[PDB]
Amino acid sequence: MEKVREIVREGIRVGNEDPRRIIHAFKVGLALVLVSSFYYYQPFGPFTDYFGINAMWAVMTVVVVFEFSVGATLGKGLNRGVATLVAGGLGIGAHQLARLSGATVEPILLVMLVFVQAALSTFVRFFPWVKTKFDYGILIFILTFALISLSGFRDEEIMDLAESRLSTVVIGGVSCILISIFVCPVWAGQDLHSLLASNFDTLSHFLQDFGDEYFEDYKVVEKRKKNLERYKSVLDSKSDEEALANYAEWEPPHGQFRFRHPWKQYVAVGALLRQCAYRIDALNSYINSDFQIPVDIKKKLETPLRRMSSESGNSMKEMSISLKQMIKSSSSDIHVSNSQAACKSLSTLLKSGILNDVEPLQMISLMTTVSMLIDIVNLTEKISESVHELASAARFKNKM
Amino acid sequence: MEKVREIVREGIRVGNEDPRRIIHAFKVGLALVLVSSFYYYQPFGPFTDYFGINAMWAVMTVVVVFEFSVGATLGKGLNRGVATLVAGGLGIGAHQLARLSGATVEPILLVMLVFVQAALSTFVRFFPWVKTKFDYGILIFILTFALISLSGFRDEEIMDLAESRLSTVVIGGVSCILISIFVCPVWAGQDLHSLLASNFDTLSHFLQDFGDEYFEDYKVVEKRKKNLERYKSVLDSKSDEEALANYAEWEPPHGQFRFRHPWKQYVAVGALLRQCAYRIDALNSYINSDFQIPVDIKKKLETPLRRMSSESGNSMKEMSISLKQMIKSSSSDIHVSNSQAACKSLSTLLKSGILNDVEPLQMISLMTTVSMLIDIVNLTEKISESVHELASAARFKNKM
Repeated sequence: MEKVREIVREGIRVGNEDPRRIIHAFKVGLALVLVSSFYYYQPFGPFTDYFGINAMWAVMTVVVVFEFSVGATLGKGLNRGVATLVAGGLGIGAHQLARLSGATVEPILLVMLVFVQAALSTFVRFFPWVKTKFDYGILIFILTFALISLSGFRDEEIMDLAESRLSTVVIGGVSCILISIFVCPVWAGQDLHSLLASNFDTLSHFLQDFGDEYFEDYKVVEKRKKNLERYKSVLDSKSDEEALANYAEWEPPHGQFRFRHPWKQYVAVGALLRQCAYRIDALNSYINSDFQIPVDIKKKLETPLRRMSSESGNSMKEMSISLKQMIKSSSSDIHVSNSQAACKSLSTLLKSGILNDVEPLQMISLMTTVSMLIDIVNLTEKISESVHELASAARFKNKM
Repeated sequence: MEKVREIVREGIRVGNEDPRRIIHAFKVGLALVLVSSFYYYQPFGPFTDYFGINAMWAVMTVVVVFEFSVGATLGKGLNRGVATLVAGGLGIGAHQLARLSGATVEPILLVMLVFVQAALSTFVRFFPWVKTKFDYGILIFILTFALISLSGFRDEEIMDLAESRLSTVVIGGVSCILISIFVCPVWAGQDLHSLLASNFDTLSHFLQDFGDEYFEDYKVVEKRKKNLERYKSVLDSKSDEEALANYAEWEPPHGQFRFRHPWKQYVAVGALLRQCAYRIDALNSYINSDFQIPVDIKKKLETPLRRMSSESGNSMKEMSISLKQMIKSSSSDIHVSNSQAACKSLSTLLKSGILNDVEPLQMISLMTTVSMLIDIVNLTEKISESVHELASAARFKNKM
């Protein structure tokens, strides 16, 4: 009974985290009901249905194809469709060849052919291109060829078997795609934009909180987590962006995403973000570290460091907005220009020999922190140029 | 014809990179031949085979289940088996209920039941636990329940259909597992140990080459790549280690890996490595950067930095050996003790005010580099303690 409480609480938090999960749970059931009802009531034409398993293969197609996003289901559906078509052609051809062979040398030749093409296809599944894009395609290639060949079906129930398999795959896939596109879409493109916006948000949060924390029982652990996990979720989000990009390259042009949309460049912006997160990780590890300088030595450099940190944080916040709501903004320009001014003023302040009363070890720590903030400022300028150009050249809402 | 050259060259390099890929390509074909031949020649008992599709489902099971590793195929096979068993029980029960309902209210109740359980299962597929371990299990749960229910099969061909599906899944899965275990195994545990060893190797390479490069037309780009990509492959290897760990938790106890083996701790060691790679990334970005100090200011600190870098590099090399060949070694202890001695001597050298003739900006760059090397030394000590304990407490070849 205790596990009932635990599991229903995990269910509650999963549902509250993203309600589109609940609507997708209903969409799967709607697809199953739709296909099954299509095959029960023969709507306009009762197919030949010589085998009696059409409903089986259609329900299995719908269950395996229907994924969360729209690009995911469209990719799986298109892979399954094309692979079934090609493997059906080769299955009919190979079976005609083996029937031309003889009557007893027929299973030997069929088994040899299945062995050859399954070996070649399993080896091709290791290539980088085919793996990143069309791995399910090669899987269904092997599946359908081995279906049409290695199944103990007669020589005249093959032209009908492949045709029925293709028809059923087409119907299940089309049902899946139409429901997933027209009911309550979950586009992978929007999810990528929103993931990048969330990452920008967490980095800006850390930068402001750091600017205020560098110069200062269970609440301590609360603050420590608020510093750690917030950025630590950016470092572990490369596979997620690389997945959403792949899923996004399949979708059709919906509202504000034209035909040719540069997803590779958005993954590049994500990589630049992750570089900023490397540097921020080093900064945090310098916050938590044991060896702590007295406060006044940091207070003598407080002003430029605080200005640099806060300005880069605000610039990342504005990039977050301009990536989420897809509205072309240009305030990051001002927020990065003032950052450059702060870095220059810090250089001129260091030229004054103010650091001639400090132990060399404290000099190591202090100079490391200054160098970190300078690096994050420059990287923020790079990301701002990248996003500004990527939006200007992609026709966002330039109206401001 | 040009694409023929290109594709056969990619095939050659993929084969030469890892020949176990070729042997696995042959293993898939051997599994298909084995199962098909088992179903053609009825070996000891010709099953009832009331539907005529047993060979289809067995070949499809083998094609979908058989993966590269041994843990991968064992996981997919066990998930498919258990999910088919449970969903078969529920399918028979639900169908008995719906037959008890009536004769015309039967399809309505069956469709409602399929909708309910497909919705609940699709929602459960989003949990973190079920997603990381048993997602294919829930997929086959939905598949088999919808097979037994939504297929237009009569009321008495259901007790036989589920039984035949379970039998066929069992035979295909057992064939896959036995071939994958007894022919030429590809253990995911060994692949994880070897991946960690490769990562350690690349980091040691960078540390030595950096120790020699910090103090110095197309060969320049060669050296630049040799610095960049070597460590840049460590940053992008979190999903791979996290995959091989999951695959490794399924395998049975083979030669030197006992029953309870701590894979979570090895993924933790991988994470520590990736922290060292963050710091190394900052170091490399300081190498390539435009603002370059004259050489003599670095030469005045050459000795301790060179000693620290080379000692930590050798220590990482010995950890690589002790992780690859699974032999318990303790030379990293000496190689980290001398590192601590170098760091202490560097502190005493800095206490001498030797840095009183240098511009503060050059001070920023120099002190940042010194702080980086100190951080990597300490992190190497942490990883060495972790691996030394993880090996001592797991009974490696302590004989040295």
